[PDB]
Amino acid sequence: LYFQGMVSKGEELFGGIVPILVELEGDVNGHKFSVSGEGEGDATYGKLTLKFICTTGKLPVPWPTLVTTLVQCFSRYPDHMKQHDFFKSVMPEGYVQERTIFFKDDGNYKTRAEVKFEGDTLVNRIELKGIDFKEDGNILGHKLEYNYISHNVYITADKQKNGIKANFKARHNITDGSVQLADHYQQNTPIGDGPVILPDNHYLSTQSALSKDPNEKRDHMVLLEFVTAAGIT
Repeated sequence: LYFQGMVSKGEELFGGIVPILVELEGDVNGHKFSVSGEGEGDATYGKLTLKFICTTGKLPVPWPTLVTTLVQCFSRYPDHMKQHDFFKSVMPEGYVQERTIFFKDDGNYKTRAEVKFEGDTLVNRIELKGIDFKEDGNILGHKLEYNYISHNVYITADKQKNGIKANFKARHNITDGSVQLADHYQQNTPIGDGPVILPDNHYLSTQSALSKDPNEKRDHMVLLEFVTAAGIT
């Protein structure tokens, strides 16, 4: 006699390949811009393939600084950790994701996003506000390398808000060989009134590879990303 255990509607929604849409509206130091993204996610392998387009012309900030803002519901949670996956638990109704990202010795981004299903498509709708940035700084001066971002996202339960918090330090290489710290603070809250999973402490090992489409004439970013939950034995 075998028991498979309960699987939530949210969990089951990610069993295969899911189309993804991303829509971002941003304003950094008065520079307004819009980004649209399309691709797909395969949570079985923690795999994301995405292409983003700046639909307003030239992106006024470096693409690498927008990666983390532009769907952690696609994380691969190992079987023994599936009881700690907040992101899928709240689906399809979704979660709000908010961040403040502090660029060391420069400005900050504040972001607000709604992540939920529209039909069979996982949608990430974002508003980004950046202030206190230096004109000739690493961000507005486009002094960051375009390559590869890899860090652990540290997650803790936020029982008071029936959600989670996260923190991590992204380190963007500067073109002179130095490094630009982007200190991330994150909150996720369910949109609906349904039951949620509140996880034990763990992290998401995340790797993003940035590239270009040789046939694309718009300002854009191609992304291959892998995200795996870890930290619990």
